[PDB]
Amino acid sequence: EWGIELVSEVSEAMGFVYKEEHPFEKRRSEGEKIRKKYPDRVPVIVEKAPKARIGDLDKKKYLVPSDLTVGQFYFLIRKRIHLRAEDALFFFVNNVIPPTSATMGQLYQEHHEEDFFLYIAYSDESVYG
Repeated sequence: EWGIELVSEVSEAMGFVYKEEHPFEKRRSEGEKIRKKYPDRVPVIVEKAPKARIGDLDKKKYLVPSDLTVGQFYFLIRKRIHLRAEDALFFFVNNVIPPTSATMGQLYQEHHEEDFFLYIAYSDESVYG
């Protein structure tokens, strides 16, 4: 069908403040608890890519409906950081841009870390930096 695919090397260069600030076992305990308490949501850490010149998100554990699509989540985040619909926004999970049609639950199952969080970096540019 000759659709566009934004490819990239899988990599883990992004330092998430949530990870820097909490030891793995604390994160894992919390992630496990959250998954049990809110079984129709997935826990997501969302942080701006280092060189991105756009607004920052509040430091929260974002509990996202599992059936929300990635495309919908883009709009949710645009609203939080006061980006227009016409403004570029890209998500990276281990340096790779996820498909907009995936649900957040699918994305979570594919990519959550061993602490039971999903980690998403965001940028205004399509290549992480």
